[PDB]
Amino acid sequence: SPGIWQLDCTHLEGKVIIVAVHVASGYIEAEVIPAETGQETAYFLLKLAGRWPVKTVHTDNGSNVTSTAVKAACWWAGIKQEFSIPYNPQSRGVVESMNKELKKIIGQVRDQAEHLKTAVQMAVFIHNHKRGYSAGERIVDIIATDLQ
Amino acid sequence: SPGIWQLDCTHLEGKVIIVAVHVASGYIEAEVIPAETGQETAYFLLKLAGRWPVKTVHTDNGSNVTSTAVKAACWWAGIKQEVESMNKELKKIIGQVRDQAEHLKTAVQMAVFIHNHKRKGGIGGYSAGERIVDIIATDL
Ligand SMILES: CC(C)CN(C[C@@H](O)[C@H](Cc1cc(F)cc(F)c1)NC(=O)O[C@H]1[C@H]2CO[C@H]3OC[C@@H]1[C@H]3C2)S(=O)(=O)c1ccc2nc(NC3CC3)sc2c1
Repeated sequence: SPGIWQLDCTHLEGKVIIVAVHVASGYIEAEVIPAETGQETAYFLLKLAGRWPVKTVHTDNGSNVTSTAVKAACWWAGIKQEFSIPYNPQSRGVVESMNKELKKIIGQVRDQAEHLKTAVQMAVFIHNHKRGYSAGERIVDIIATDLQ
Repeated sequence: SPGIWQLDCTHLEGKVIIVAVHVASGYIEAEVIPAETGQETAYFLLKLAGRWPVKTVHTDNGSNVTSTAVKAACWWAGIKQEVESMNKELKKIIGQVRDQAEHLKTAVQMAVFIHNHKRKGGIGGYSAGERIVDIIATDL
């Protein structure tokens, strides 16, 4: 489906790095966050939905994901929270693979930037616009096709 | 065109709000930023290129958009460098939601959500977010 996403967090350099993955296209949206708090996770979710059609988000059952803010955000935007990744191994592998590959790219360009923040955005660019087609191409196709 | 955008920055409540408008579709991207440094403009553009196909970016002559930081940015990404109305439409929607939000920040991600998605009252019935997908998808 075109509106299914997976919000998880992978740590690096003693930093948090939030990671949202369009499951259908594999397109990724990532950003270094101060800490795995609820408001930070919610801001990220509010923005992703304000840019893409977000209808369901598969979270991990953590404290940040069950935060009152994340609930308010999922309600105000119409996002259906589903703590499924912790109990579905088929969905677990997806978040696992994307996080490690994103981690690989983040290292390949880490020396090209002093801060991790910039390094991850450079890594996101690489992942989405590189490859059939690239991830950023698949998601626009997925969405526009559904728009029939 | 499918890759043409326009970067400018606006101030509200004494805070900076960077803004990027896909010209064909009217799709918006905004964020409260710390200050108009040009190093920030470069960061904002970098992730923007990471998610959307950014081919050219039409800016003004300000010091932030002309920084060498920005030039290195467009060079690593492939961007070719070169609006107030859209800026005031957001100021309006943000005024409608600011009283409902605790921080301008969230109020701008909320007013953005509305514009790109819950603003379908125009020719064709699509939202700005539906249009950019239409535009980019067609190019393919
Ligand atoms: C259940 C919540 C309502 C609890 N609170 C809000 C916080 O949870 C979120 C945290 C957050 C930060 C992010 F960075 C991103 C997020 F997604 C969320 N802040 C927020 O503004 O969220 C808002 C809007 C933005 O996200 C959606 O979720 C909630 C709504 C909704 C749109 S609150 O502190 O108790 C509170 C704050 C102001 C306010 N004004 C009032 N006005 C009347 C005169 C009384 S009542 C009232 C209560």
